[PDB]
Amino acid sequence: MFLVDSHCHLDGLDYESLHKDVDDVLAKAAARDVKFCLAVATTLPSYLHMRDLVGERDNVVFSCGVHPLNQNDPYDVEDLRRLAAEEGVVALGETGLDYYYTPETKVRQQESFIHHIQIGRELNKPVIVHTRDARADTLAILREEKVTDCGGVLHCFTEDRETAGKLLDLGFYISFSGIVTFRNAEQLRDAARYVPLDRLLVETDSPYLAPVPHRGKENQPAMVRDVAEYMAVLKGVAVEELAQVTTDNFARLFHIDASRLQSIR
Ligand SMILES: [Zn+2]
Ligand SMILES: [Zn+2]
Repeated sequence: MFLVDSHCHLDGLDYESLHKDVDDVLAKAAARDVKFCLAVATTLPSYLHMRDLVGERDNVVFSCGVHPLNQNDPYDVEDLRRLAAEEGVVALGETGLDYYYTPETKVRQQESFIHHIQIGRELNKPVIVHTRDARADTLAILREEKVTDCGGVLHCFTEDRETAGKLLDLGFYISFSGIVTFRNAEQLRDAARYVPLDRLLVETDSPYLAPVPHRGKENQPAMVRDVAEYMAVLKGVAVEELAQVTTDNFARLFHIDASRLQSIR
């Protein structure tokens, strides 16, 4: 079985006591057949740090961008354009909109989200979209900025089936995290059933949202294995089938050679 954790904050894990270092994390992941990860940075300075921390690895790819919640300090789109063109970067983001802690940065959040899409369009790399309490503004921007030009994934999906449908209509992929195993998450379980297999992805969004049976513990990439089994159960398929379909979807969306996503040889 070959699983991909499509969204994890490798620079945010506990390397003090939980893990020895990145090697350790990835080996723990490989032990549960999680053999590839997409490492996510939240700002440009943190992206630079992430590349140095992680180094050059065969089973890790990166996003480059500025999170919706990190829009108080300005940044130069020109730096985003340059850094996103680096080898290793397969996506723009995570970008999107988050109005939960809305101190009125939505105008800056929008401007940034628009730039991330533009750069994705320019480099033919998709956008990783984070959205929260900002449904209408998110779809408005996705449709208006022609995200269909570069493609993308609604990462850590927490909306409803109707919303999933509008996103699917734009070619989008929908990734589910451990939140889908939460007691209060029926709405998500409902969306999980609806999303076609060929548009599904899974992730942990580590270190947050550890899934059952590990709630209360720091999340780690290996746990995408539980997310996957859970989704398989909900979708009515074997985890090996979900693992191969989601890994094939990952390869298509992020333009990754299938050979890098297999364990033969
Ligand atoms: Zn996010
Ligand atoms: Zn994230």
